[PDB]
Amino acid sequence: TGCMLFADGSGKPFSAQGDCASQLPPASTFKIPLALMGYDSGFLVDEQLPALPFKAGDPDFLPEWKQTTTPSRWMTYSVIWYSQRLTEWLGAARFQQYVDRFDYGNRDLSGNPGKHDGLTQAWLSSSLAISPQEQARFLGKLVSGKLPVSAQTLQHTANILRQPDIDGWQIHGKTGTGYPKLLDGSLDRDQQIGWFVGWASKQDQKLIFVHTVIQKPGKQFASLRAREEVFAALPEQLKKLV
Amino acid sequence: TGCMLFADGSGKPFSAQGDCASQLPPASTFKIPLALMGYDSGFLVDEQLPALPFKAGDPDFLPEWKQTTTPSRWMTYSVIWYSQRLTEWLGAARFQQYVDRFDYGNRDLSGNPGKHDGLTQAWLSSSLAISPQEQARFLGKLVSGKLPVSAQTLQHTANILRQPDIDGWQIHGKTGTGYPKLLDGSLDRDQQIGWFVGWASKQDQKLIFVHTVIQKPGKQFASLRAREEVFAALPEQLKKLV
Repeated sequence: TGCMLFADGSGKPFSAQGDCASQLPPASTFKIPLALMGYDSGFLVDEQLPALPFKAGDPDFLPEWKQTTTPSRWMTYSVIWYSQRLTEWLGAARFQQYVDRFDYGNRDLSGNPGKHDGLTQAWLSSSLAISPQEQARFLGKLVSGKLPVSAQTLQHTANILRQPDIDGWQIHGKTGTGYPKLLDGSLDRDQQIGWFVGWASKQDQKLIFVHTVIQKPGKQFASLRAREEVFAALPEQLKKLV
Repeated sequence: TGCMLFADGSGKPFSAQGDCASQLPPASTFKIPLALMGYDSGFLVDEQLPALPFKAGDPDFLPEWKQTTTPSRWMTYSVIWYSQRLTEWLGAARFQQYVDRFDYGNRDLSGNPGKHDGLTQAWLSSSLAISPQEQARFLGKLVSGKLPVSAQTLQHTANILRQPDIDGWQIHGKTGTGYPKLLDGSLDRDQQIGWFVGWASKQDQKLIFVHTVIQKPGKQFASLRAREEVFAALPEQLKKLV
């Protein structure tokens, strides 16, 4: 149920291979719509600011989460507590308004059943789910100026999301790792979902790309195998585009 | 023993307070002339490349040194093994040519006595020493286009060395932590030296700054008290400049 999708500027797919229509947890790729919310509302200033400190009681699953994070470091080490700091500040009403206006996947931010912690846990392998097709559509709106955000919100989001170049092409992307909410795809499987979503630009020309890796955990991180495979197969799509 | 120096565009000091003329180990601030050597020669490609891996046998004093380092990560966590990778690649002859043409402090790259390891250990509290005055003079040449490097070498160096802004001004800076000689042959006085060197910029207008903190070691580094003090005392100098 893995997938490699390549879409144009508008977000229209032209090459989709595998399970490109099934909805999956967005995991840390939801940091893309969050970077826009954060810059549009004013929570996030730029790439360096705000530098929020780690507090006792914040999730410390990865050692790189244990220090002061900036929006640049947030994107890099997928610091979940920095995303919760942003959402708690926005409020559940604004969060939902943004997720609705962004038309983000299933738009379900109710979270886990019972405990109504949707505000800080919706993207964390629960209520929210996006299909690789929908992700490309979303990415296509932010790259086309279709989302209700400013140029500088798009530029700050781009900067913190920037990846190594390919010739004259500017790569912007984000990795994500999540598990399907119990059985919301094809029964209990305990399979990792790797995500490598983003776009590539070279003046006028732009190209969206979405890739998923479905695997049993072991030796390689699902999302790092996704990032690798995109960088392998990208130059041909760029060449095809020119 | 400590010092707070503010210089103009050319590198000419206009305010110097404390020991601004004594030569001190440059420590990790030598990563500024190294970023220029690396970009001029072609060892360093940009801010993302090369992403060199950590190898068994490389100094692992700080945990942040233990992974794959890029030139952006090199500057931030002061990764010394990434500087040695660059110098080993340049050769001692080119290294010396650059240190001479840059007129960097005492220009002594002989290293520790007996050991012969000047190539990878010269700036690491040994042979090499620069005075806060000389540092400002050097910084003034790179900011004025006086050094024999390209515009893009200066821009890549600026990018990896960037800091949070102040009211429209662009801050570029580097922290350093070293130790002086106690006179016993080549000893270590245990008077930890903190450094915060760099420049501020708003269109035509530029301003160099050099600061040292001399203190007995503690839980945290002397250089973080230097960076803090520069950001406190900089807006007045910028206001004075306008």
